[PDB]
Amino acid sequence: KIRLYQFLLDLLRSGDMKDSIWWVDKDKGTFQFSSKHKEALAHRWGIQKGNRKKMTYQKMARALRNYGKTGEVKKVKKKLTYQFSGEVLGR
DNA sequence: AATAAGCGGAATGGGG
DNA sequence: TCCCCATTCCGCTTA
Repeated sequence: KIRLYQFLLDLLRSGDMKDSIWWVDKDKGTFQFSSKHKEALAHRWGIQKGNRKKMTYQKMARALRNYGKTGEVKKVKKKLTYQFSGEVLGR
């Protein structure tokens, strides 16, 4: 099954939910969620995963925080903004 | 206060 | 057995 970070990178590459997520500095791998439209993207993640409950942005961000130690995605000190690792972007 | 983002410990669930 | 990769629940903190 797809991993969360790859789901997000795939969306940014396809442009399919441009009102929910976007690059801030694509060369650096920084991206940002929409305050008003992030829940539709969270819903899509949960449905893709076949999870029992409806996915929320809060639960999705709880999973995102677990990448901080291994490095795939780190939180940036800007509202709703994160950064992929060079390894993730190169692969 | 109302609203929202940010945090993470802990329990629970996936699929090996 | 026991790690993978989350999901779900809950309470607190910061803006």
